[PDB]
Amino acid sequence: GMEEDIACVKDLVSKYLADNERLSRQKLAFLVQTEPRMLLMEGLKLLSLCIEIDSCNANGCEHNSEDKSVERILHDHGILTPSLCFVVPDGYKLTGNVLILLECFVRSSPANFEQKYIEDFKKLEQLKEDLKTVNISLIPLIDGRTSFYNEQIPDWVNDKLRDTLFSLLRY
Ligand SMILES: [Mn+3]
Repeated sequence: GMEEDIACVKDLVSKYLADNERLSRQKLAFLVQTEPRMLLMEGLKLLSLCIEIDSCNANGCEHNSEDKSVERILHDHGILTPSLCFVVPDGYKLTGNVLILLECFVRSSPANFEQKYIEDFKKLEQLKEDLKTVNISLIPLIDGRTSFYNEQIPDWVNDKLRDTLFSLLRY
């Protein structure tokens, strides 16, 4: 029944998630949960993290695991500005005065995909003028996906996880 299906998925994630230190904390955050709302929340966060790592790899960006704001990313390179909107990008790369910001997401339906694409696009665009005041050029990348498939977990395990997560919506 449902309990054994959850236990099975936990065992599969334990065995088959990539053995990668960057995933360890979120792997545990999922595995320790008992309540359906928390299995959903942490299971989705695990999948998002996996996709972000892949997206950053594919786009030549650093994954922003320290949750640096754009202001902090600039500060790390000795560039001070107090005037930026608060943005914590999924990934980034700052090389000289060229700032690449990467936003990543998964949405299945066209309406939801479009809503999130617009949201992330506008968020990055709103940095552009203020970045110019400190001589920074912005390359804003949006990796919007419809798929949860990723290099950090086998697709068959991904399917089992998502199916179980779907079933948990009943609670
Ligand atoms: Mn984002």
